[PDB]
Amino acid sequence: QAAQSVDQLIKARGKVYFGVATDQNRLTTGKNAAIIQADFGQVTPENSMKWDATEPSQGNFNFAGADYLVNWAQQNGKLIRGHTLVWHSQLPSWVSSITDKNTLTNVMKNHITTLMTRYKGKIRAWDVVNEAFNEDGSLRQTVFLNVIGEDYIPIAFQTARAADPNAKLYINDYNLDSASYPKTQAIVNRVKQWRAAGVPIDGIGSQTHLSAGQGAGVLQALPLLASAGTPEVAITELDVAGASPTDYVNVVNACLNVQSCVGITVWGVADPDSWRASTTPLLFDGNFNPKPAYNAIVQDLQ
Repeated sequence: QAAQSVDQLIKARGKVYFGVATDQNRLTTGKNAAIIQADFGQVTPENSMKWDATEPSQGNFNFAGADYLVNWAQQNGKLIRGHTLVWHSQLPSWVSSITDKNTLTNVMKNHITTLMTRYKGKIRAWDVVNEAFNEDGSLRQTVFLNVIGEDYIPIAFQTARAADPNAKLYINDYNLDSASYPKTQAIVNRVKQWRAAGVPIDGIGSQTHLSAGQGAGVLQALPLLASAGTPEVAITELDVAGASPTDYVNVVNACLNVQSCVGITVWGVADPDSWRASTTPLLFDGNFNPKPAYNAIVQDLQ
């Protein structure tokens, strides 16, 4: 645990939180729990709330891991972002085997409703639809799009709003880091259109999985995302290859510059546990010590 808390400091700047991804396996090992208790104010389950973990067989739900995280977060006063309801990856074979529209629609709605009701009122925001866009801006052809059609997105959001009206509903994606990139422009246009049609999309989540030097582009991309008119935008899965203080400070500044940016979530605590460990992209090193980038963020926020 670093003496200075980036969550406390970003709250003092007027934002809601600075959080991290975690789960039971991290919370019960090393210094993870201590670091999260002291330096962060929000948690996102890395895997425990995904479809494969929660509904491995239709109608046979498993909430053991999710319950652990939600209870831990509640006891320690941390906000929670549910992740993620509709996604083509980590999807059980029984789902992708369905070719009937009525069936898949009902299965999808039941999955959304069951997960959201269980934690009704305890989840700040949910990543309802994840990675629905192709790099060229068109919609990714997943089983949901192929079987249900474009309406699967409006249906997912309408169903989520009904299950828990307290939660902020997000569409989440990666490679929305450059204002000139087709994907960035497309999600803004589609979200504008969906909201105009009454679809309840409260926020756009930008994963922000960056390579060295890409932080600068976020200074323009984030305000562009905010122009879609959603109540909120957030940096949801931040990590930067090389963990340069320059890239990290640029991302934090981008959020500070955008009124609707509510917070930032970094994807993990210590480098070894990163999904991209070879690029040592996080804020704490292998020995759980804060890295230069962490200190740079603290200094930038003071």
